[PDB]
Amino acid sequence: QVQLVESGGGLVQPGGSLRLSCAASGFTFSSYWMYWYRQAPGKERELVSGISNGGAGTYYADSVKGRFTISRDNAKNTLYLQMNSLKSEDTAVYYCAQRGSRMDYWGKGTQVTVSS
Ligand SMILES: [Cl-]
Repeated sequence: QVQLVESGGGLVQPGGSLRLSCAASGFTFSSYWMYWYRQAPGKERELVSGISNGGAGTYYADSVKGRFTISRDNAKNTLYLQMNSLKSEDTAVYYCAQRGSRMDYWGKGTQVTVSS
């Protein structure tokens, strides 16, 4: 069975950093683009970042460019999101996802709270 498990969330002050990890299981990880999404309870789901099969291509929401960096380890089957220069607006549940090559797969999410 496919499973995605996010970790690395927490409570930090504006300007601080976190690193999210997404431990993937139960599929051929390196055959897929992998993604981070987020949702703040008041708001709609938003794509945060994506990374190509082997990592040469990346995509970022304009609002996270220069702050967040997506990367992956195709042997450890782990996706990462380095989050620097955190802002209040970044407070959200963060979810990793595989969106196929037609099934979608989602983790249960990790809470990031940016607050003084
Ligand atoms: Cl928290």
